Amino acid sequence: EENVQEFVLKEDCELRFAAGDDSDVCLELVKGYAEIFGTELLLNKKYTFPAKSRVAAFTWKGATIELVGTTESAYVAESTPMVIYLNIHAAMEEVRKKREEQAKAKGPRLLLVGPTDVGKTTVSRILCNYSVRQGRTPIFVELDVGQNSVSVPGTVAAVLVQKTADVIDGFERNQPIVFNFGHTSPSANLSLYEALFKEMATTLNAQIQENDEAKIGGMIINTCGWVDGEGYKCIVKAASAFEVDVVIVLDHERLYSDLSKELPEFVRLTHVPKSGGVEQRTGQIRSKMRGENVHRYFYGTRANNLYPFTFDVSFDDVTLCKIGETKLVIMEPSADIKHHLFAFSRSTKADENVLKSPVFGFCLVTEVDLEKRTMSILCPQRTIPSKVLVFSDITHLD
Ligand SMILES: Nc1ncnc2c1ncn2[C@@H]1O[C@H](COP(=O)(O)OP(=O)(O)NP(=O)(O)O)[C@@H](O)[C@H]1O
Ligand SMILES: [Mg+2]
Repeated sequence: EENVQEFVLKEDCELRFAAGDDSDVCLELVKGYAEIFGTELLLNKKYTFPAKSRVAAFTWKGATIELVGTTESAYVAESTPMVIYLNIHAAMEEVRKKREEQAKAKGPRLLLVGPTDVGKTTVSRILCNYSVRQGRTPIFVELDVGQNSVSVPGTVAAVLVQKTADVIDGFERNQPIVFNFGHTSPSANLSLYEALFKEMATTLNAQIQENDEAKIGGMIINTCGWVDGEGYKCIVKAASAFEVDVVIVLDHERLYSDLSKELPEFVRLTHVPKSGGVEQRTGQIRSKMRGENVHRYFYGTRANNLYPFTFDVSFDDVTLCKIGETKLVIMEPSADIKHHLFAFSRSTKADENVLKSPVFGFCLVTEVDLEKRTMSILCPQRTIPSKVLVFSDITHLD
């Protein structure tokens, strides 16, 4: 945390680096202009990245960048797909302008698809940032229940993006619409997963009728990496449910070939390569990452800490329930709920409505005292926002 590496980037180059397993890396742009996944860097601002961060700082015009601290790897790459990503943004904006002159105008809807670790989340981040920098407010839709960049694992979620991502923390999640799926993969309950994203689409369609900026902002929709078997059919159903105009396939020629023959002819399908900077991650690291996501939901980040409450709740004061493949079941408080997330349902009653109701948020059950009929929960707020708690199979040791 003291030794220094200096890099000169020519136009259209990016510095790719990974922080050591053991320490922070601090990046500073010292000359020119640069961006990290679409967010512009401020000249001479010091950006501190935590252990194991994997980052690319790209420049359109040329830049000089300093890194302070131990890196596992740091090199300048001279060939990237960045112009491709920019041209996708450019095309979307063109569509917005055309529909604005025709008109309230509906923004383009883009579905990003492809297998795991082709940079789908990063590309969605770049596209959302570019939209924001264009003065638009797109809706980012997260359909990946495993690796979710909006809420905890086991959710389908959407958020109006009004500010570029923080280079370190990612997007500010200002009042997301969140549905509790309750599993880390769609395969655990396919019919529910489909019902949820269709409910999401319906909800969003009504929301944007009341908000013209969001309506023309359009949608950038991230799917999970499940592209084979039933995962393929989910992509097709998502494209239909969200009425997408554009499908971007990342690094999967077969999937691109299949969708070309299946999607309605009006849908523009674009195949794009993955960046050579994308890290291929193991199941083990993916699991640790879901864990860190849960931790972040309650405790926030090093930049912006959250201070969650720990208090006891009487089993007389709540109803516990679980979905599933369609039926709600009332759960009797038990030892087996310990370590599980529960969602605070927006439905006032534990009835048919829970299934299609969004949630206020989550709590984590840390202890269960069956004798006293109480549980200890970790919760974002001082009191529970709902008396209806919906089971999630996602567990976390805090
Ligand atoms: N051009 C790049 N240079 C360096 N690192 C990158 C680059 N693009 C992506 N990464 C990093 O590689 C990792 C994987 O990127 P990500 O966009 O999450 O892939 P993904 O396809 O969404 N993976 P998943 O959805 O979990 O199957 C993250 O740490 C990114 O920050
Ligand atoms: Mg992803």
